[PDB]
Amino acid sequence: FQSMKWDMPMAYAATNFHSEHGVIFADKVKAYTGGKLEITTHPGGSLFKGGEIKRAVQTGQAPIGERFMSAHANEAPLLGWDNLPFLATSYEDNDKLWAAAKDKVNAQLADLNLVALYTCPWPGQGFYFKKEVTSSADTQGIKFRSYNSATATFAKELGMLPVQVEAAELSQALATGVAEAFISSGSTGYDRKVWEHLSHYYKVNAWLPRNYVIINKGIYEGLSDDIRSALHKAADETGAACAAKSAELANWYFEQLEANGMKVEDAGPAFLKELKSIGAKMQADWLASVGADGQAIVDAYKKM
Ligand SMILES: O=C1CC[C@@H](C(=O)O)N1
Ligand SMILES: [Cl-]
Repeated sequence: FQSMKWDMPMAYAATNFHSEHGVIFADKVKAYTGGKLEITTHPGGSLFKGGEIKRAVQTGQAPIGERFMSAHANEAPLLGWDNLPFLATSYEDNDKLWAAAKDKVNAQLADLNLVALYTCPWPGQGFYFKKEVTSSADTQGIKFRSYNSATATFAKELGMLPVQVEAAELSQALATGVAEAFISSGSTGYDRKVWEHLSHYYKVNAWLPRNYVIINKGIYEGLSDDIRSALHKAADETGAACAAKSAELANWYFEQLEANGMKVEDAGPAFLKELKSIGAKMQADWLASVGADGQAIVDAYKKM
């Protein structure tokens, strides 16, 4: 029996729900192609690290992969749509925002030699610290782990000192004092056992950024018709299942952080007001960088 074999690099822990859904996707592709396409995922950055996956897929070093594409918004600012703070703070609203951004993002991805087969939101983003934080007076000079330009910008507005670290390297960065604070979901704090190093999480749910499963555009264009439709069928089903799993686990992760000794609370009123002011500035900066396209996306979203 003849079959194509593809390696699919992914950046997050093997037991993170995104990675598990990569395997679900591969199983569906194998079934729906009658065995003709067998995908093996490589989670945890074990084949290509997170910072390498986009280029690997663009050049065909890997045919398919998963990447958190807002970590490439410096090259393509439209990819920052999913880090606009306080714009879409629920799963339902994030789906509407993706619906408003999809055509423009698909066009931008094509210009980068990529096709996104499915995407999936992480849970809402909040702040991890090693101490109580009630205002930006408490955050001045704290070393911070960013995961993209938007989180680095947010950190700088709070007077923190950001450096980018991929999730697979986050535990060691915390253990060695590279950072004492970061923005992420409850999911990544759990997967990286961050209670070993930090004490507080503030549940802001400021945005729901997405992973994307991307395929090399030349490979996609050259696939047999049946293989291509099977990939899309598998992708649609996986994207639905992954987003359901993400939402089902969101609050469970918080309970796990608490069970391991962390203080998990909403941001205080003074702190939240600062975060919302910074978020408005970041949304204005994004709109200036993307221009009319950004105005169109936000308007289309608000009409839904
Ligand atoms: O919730 C999230 C967003 C990206 C990823 C991270 O911290 O790297 N976890
Ligand atoms: Cl569970």
